[PDB]
Amino acid sequence: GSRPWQILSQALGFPNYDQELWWQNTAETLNRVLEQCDYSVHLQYKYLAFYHKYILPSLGPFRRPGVEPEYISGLSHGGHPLEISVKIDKSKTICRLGLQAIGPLAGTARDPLNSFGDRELLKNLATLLPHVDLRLFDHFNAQVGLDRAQCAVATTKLIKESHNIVCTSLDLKDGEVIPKVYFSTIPKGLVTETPLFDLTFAAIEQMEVYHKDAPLRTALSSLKDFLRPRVPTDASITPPLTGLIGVDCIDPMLSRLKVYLATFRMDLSLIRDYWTLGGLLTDAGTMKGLEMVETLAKTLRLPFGINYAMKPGTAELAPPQIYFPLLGINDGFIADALVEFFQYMGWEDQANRYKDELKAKFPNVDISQTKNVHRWLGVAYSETKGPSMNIYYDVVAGNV
Amino acid sequence: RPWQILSQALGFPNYDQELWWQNTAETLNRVLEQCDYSVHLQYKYLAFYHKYILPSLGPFRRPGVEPEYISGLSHGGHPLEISVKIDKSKTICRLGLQAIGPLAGTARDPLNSFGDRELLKNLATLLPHVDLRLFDHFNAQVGLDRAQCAVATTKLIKESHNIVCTSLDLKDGEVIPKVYFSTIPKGLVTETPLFDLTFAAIEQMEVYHKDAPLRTALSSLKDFLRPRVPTDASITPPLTGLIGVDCIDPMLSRLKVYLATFRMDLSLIRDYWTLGGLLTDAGTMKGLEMVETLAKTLLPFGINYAMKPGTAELAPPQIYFPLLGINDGFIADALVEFFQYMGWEDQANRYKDELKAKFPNVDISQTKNVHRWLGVAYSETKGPSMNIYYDVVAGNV
Amino acid sequence: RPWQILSQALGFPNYDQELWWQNTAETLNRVLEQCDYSVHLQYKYLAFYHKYILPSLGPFRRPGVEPEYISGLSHGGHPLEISVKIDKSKTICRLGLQAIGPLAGTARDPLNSFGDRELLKNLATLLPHVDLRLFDHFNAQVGLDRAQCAVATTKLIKESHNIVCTSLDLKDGEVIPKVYFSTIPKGLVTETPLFDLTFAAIEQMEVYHKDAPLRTALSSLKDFLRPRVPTDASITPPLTGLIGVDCIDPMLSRLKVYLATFRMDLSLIRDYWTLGGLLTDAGTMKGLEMVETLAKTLLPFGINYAMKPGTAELAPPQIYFPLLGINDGFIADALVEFFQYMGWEDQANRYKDELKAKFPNVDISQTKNVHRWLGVAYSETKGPSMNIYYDVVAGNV
Amino acid sequence: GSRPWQILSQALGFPNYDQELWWQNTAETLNRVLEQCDYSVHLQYKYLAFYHKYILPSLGPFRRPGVEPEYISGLSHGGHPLEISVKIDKSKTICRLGLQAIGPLAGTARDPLNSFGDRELLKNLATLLPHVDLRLFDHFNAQVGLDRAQCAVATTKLIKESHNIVCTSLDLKDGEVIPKVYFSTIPKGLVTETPLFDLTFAAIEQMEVYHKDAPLRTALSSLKDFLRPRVPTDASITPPLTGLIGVDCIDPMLSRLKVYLATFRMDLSLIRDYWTLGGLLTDAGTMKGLEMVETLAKTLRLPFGINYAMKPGTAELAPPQIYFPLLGINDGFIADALVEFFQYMGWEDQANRYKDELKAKFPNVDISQTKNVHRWLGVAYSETKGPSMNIYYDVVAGNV
Ligand SMILES: O=c1c(-c2ccc(O)cc2)coc2cc(O)cc(O)c12
Ligand SMILES: O=c1c(-c2ccc(O)cc2)coc2cc(O)cc(O)c12
Ligand SMILES: CC(C)=CCSP(=O)(O)OP(=O)(O)O
Ligand SMILES: CC(C)=CCSP(=O)(O)OP(=O)(O)O
Ligand SMILES: CC(C)=CCSP(=O)(O)OP(=O)(O)O
Ligand SMILES: CC(C)=CCSP(=O)(O)OP(=O)(O)O
Repeated sequence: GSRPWQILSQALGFPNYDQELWWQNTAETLNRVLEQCDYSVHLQYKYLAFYHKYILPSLGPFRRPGVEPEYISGLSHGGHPLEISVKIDKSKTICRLGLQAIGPLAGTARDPLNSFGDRELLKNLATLLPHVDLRLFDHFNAQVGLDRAQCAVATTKLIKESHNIVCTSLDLKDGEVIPKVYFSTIPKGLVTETPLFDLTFAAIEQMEVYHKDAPLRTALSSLKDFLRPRVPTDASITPPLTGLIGVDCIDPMLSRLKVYLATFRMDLSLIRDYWTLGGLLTDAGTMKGLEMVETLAKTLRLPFGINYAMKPGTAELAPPQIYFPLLGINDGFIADALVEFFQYMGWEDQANRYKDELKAKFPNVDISQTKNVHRWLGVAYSETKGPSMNIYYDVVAGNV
Repeated sequence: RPWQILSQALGFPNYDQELWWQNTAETLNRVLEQCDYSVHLQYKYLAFYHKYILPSLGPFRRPGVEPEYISGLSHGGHPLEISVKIDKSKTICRLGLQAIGPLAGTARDPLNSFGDRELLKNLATLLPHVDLRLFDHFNAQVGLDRAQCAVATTKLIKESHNIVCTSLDLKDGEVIPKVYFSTIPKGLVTETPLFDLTFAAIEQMEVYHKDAPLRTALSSLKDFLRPRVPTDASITPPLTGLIGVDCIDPMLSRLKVYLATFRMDLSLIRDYWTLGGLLTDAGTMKGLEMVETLAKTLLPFGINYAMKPGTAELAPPQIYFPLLGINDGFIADALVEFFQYMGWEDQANRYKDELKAKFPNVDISQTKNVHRWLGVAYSETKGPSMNIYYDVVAGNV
Repeated sequence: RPWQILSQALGFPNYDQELWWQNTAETLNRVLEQCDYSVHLQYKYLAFYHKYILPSLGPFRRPGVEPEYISGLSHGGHPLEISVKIDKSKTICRLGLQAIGPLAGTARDPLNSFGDRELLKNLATLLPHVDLRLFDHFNAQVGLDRAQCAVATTKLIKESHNIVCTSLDLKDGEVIPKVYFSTIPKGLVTETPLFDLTFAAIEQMEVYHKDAPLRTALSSLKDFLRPRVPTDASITPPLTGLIGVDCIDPMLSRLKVYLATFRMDLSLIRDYWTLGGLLTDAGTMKGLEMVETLAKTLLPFGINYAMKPGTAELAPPQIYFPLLGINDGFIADALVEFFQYMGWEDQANRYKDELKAKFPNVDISQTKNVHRWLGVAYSETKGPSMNIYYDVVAGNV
Repeated sequence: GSRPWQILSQALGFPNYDQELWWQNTAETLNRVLEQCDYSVHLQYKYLAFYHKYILPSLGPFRRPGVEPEYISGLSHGGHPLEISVKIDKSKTICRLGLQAIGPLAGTARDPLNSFGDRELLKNLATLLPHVDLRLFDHFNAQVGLDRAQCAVATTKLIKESHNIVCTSLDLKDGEVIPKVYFSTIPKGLVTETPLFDLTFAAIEQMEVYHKDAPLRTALSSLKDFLRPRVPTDASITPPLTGLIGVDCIDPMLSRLKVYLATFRMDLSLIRDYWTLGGLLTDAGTMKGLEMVETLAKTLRLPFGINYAMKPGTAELAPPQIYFPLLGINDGFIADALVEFFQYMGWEDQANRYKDELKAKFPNVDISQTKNVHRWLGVAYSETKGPSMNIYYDVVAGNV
């Protein structure tokens, strides 16, 4: 074999069998994705070599028949802590990895919520890459992380696939790796009996960048005003709820702060509410995006996601990105739906390639028979940037 | 003896680790013996030191092997001190170190930003009561990105290329970690006043927002400190140079603000000790007499103001006197005197022979590096205590 | 207690290591206590077990986690046994294991060819008197390449996918390693007779070429064995199934040739014990009485013929009786009787209560897996001894 | 930078600073060598990725001003345990790595002769590559390796750069890695007070393959007859001497057994003696090779090497390969000499490229000013194969 994923297997081997299995169920797909997004051969090697060295050991054991890990991830259908996404727009497609870095004691008494692995991987990325910044990670780990006794209590109140506090994504963009993290607010909520809204914004308002950026303060103030009468005021875990805080692991003054809502109910009137922030936003751009999202929902179990991204130095809220949950829906149907949507958008080249490229991404499964390979679809509209489509795959479900 | 047994049972992953052991483990075991730790605790702490501390210490600086990272914790550049905390009843052993990352002091890690947290992570899975939330809070507020670390290394001596240090109290039968964060790099690189960036980091703590007594304590301390430390960006000691916390539940953790200064005379002892005349009670004045006597009987001076959630009132600080450059035999004789003055006759009688036995490779009458620091304190609750910091490597080479 | 102290001081790198400790360390500490090892040696051996053995043991097989490699050393597939060597004066503790490589039992390492030597390498830098030359000699003569290992796995049960095993004697205050190499895989894959490949490997040893007495001993043994083991390639027990050496200076090392057989009756005990009537002295006959009595009082049977450089004459072998399937309480009562017969009254009186205390989680009256083997020997020099092999995991779950 | 050596630095980083330094002083050169030998981009990645993972940690500390390792190698001028060679013939050029795998206690009381590192690396290569075989390694480690007390004595009788028992080469051929090892006989000789000839052949005659291969026995018998009256009969370490035994780490029945002589004296009458084995070989091929070697020596401190390679199933001895030592001779001169020799051989393409490619291999040093970059030149003639030129470089001396 002389494709990059094969050459790297040959050159590098595996320290253990779980890493081997992770490679044999993910790396071909990942190489295919990078080829399909028009990454040069040299970036295909860069990213696959990076994946081998940094990501495979972070993925822990490979859950399979007869071997049941101590730690079960909610990132995927089979309990594997891995997802692969593509972000599609007019001009280009970029690849992103999503995971949870599993510590060697994760899911046991010494580490019940897998509290250490993601920071360890980030520290290793910090000596690898000059632009990686840990300050926001550490701030939120301080504010929503829990001690061992509190993690043990959280595990009594959570199903096994939700024994987590954090997760990591890595954008493979511009020849670089750009890490981002998401912290769950649910375990602190449950353990402290504090409303999720309160502990989320209490955490955000202690950021150093919040204390010296009036615009971010103003934008956050606008978001709280929208969310306060929509999310619970009490301590309950009920929808819509503020379930994740996201940061970029870069200079705090440039990092996007994200507040992620989780909810089960969605219709056209809820879309509009979320997208326009209950009529706060009315410009042409906003309204053009709304139409797009509506059209997507017509064309097409996990909660929906609504993610409000805010950047220091911007006072006004933008529309959120909306996450459609696709678990349990047929992957052939979804592919047909995505083609239709791409036609609607005028992205005729994406439309013509989507199906073929999908089958080629997952050559060991019949896509037309699966319902768990497409797991999420995010849709976004931007200023100074256009419309975007994020497609999240359960790469392992696409391989076994 | 336990240090020898563990060496036989465990060996060493590499030669630097072996040299570290050979230059410190015998001394540690002696200290632990002298302090009346049981044999099972001597094993406990020495096994712990082997597995967790040895790899954290980096290379062992020695003739012909100049490491990339040089520590200001000792005279030879070694990132280790062993200290004792003495009161009348008992003596407690403590380790002070800098956990050295494998790229420390090179362009990928100019200020050794990662090794202490790595060590602390291993402790959090070892020990049930270790809590990293205050670490992570202050690492967020005074940590720097790579480019900023690189700038700071151009404006600071080799021995000050650090942001954090770790201490481990070998108390009761537990390991109790604490950490200090240095404010200087961030202040240098941001050209922010140390006073402002210190108190900003603290005012953003979760516990500060939760606890009215802590807030009251800190406003008295800012009042006291504001006029005495610089208002602009410079490094003009006296200055707020470190922030210390305990790696415990944030609500129990002491918060420590350390001033560094190069001037101490009777006027300034009085001023630091009493918070400018704020504290006038007999307990305070008894501690002041102590400190005055100590200074009569005998690196910047240190003043450490410590506060706890729950308590609105400030207490006298701990004062640190550097001992570098002063004969170690004179120091011992002076401490015997001072111990006699306190009425700690048993500590007076054993101090000098037990010291010689800690450092059998050296002549304490001819050395000037072995006692590096002395800290002195008085609390209403616990009473008087004295902290003696040894350059264990200098006491073994 | 030392096993608890070391757990507190060291923790665990991973959960499998923790489960190994939790299922074996308490028992080990008990054995070491019962054998009158000092506390400092209990620490020595337990610290060693933590650092060197735990990572060598691989995953801990348990419900829902089926490892890729399954060991024939115990009933649950765990690659560990603890054994005692009892004589009248004293009792010695020994560990038996298979060091599991991280790809063991998969296509990149089908017969676990590498983990034991890796462990042995770590011991050679730990311990001054460890010598790997006989290891390397027999690993050269009976080891296999990847493709051959893969063929052997198609012709052998899961529990026999191994070429080597390691034992560690906790003797005096030292760790003394020995290893056994299995001849079956090479014989299966090469379709060579076990007898020929066994004696070929041995005749190529450096020490064999150097030492005329060893050569004399071995020709008597080949004479004895040639007619009793197969001449063609088959696996027809009785067969020369293992070669054992000590990891010491080749000139001191015992060379052991182990027969495995499924038939033992009074005729065959006599034949194996006396080397077909070759050994007729009173010492031999006294040992035979012992073995006959043992077998009256109470997996293949084992016969281990041991030879030393320097000695021309063969000695009676050690005979191994498997105990799998027999009540552990009956076994204890039978051993008490047999100990009384030997006049080891002190061992008779304490054997059963000390056993229950080794394995407090089990009822020995209801178990059949805990005693796995019994070995018995008699030497002119050292006298009678008995080796009892426990499935420590089975005694703890 | 988008060359493979740069991309891999970017993707992989370094676990420690010595590995970083090894990379910054070797990897560019190694990439250049692979490019120059017409290795595809995919093999350039395969080998550089292999080098990063397996070789960099094996190389120990990077000896440099202010940092003096405990273990000093004789493989190179600066004490670095690394060499890079090219084997040149009519049709092709292949790259080879030579090293000593340094253990973490090498050169101290627990490991005075660096006795463990090379086997550890080989075991890791054995799970990486299906064709790697450890049986011959283990045989010779058994026969010429020493216990710790014996290694400590050896170190009292050897200069610091000769505190070794073994070294490893890795041929980067046909898209694979083919390991070979060389065991020194000197430490066992010194410690046991045994003649080097005796302990060399005693070791060889105990090989399992020797016991079942009459041809190898016959060929060895012919070599002993040649060497017996030429090398010492006593225990002295004097020339010519049998100083290394070499094996290939492959199926024993296919591995070439090598006996390496070290000597300081060489002239045309000694060349002929070694090459023809004192007149044992007289065929046309032999005599044509002799002429080549003579011509090379005319065109042009370490000992010369003479390496007799024997394969199971061949009864007759072939001519040895002859190693010319080049340390201390000007590297510009050597380059001019090699061009002349290549012209003589009719290898006009090699002749025209040699100088330019050399400067391009070592872009941070002026080659015309150095005398330690070319360290050895081996010359060989074969049956079923032709003439060969092996050029060994002190890559670190070419970089600092
Ligand atoms: O996967 C989960 C689960 C979940 C629910 C049922 C399952 O069987 C497994 C996971 C719950 O909350 C989430 C919330 C999210 O934002 C994303 C998720 O993937 C999950
Ligand atoms: O490098 C050495 C040295 C040696 C001699 C003097 C030095 O300063 C360094 C190495 C001696 O024997 C060899 C013998 C060899 O076959 C190859 C070598 O590279 C060496
Ligand atoms: C954790 C989940 C399910 C979604 C967040 S992705 P995301 O952070 O990458 O959002 P972007 O597409 O980067 O804007
Ligand atoms: C010189 C340094 C790093 C710190 C002084 S704080 P300390 O912890 O050593 O003193 P206490 O333990 O709090 O008594
Ligand atoms: C069942 C196995 C692997 C070996 C029997 S040999 P042994 O070493 O355990 O017996 P001795 O120690 O030599 O008395
Ligand atoms: C160790 C030394 C100096 C030379 C031997 S190389 P070598 O084994 O690679 O010989 P080949 O060119 O492979 O035939």
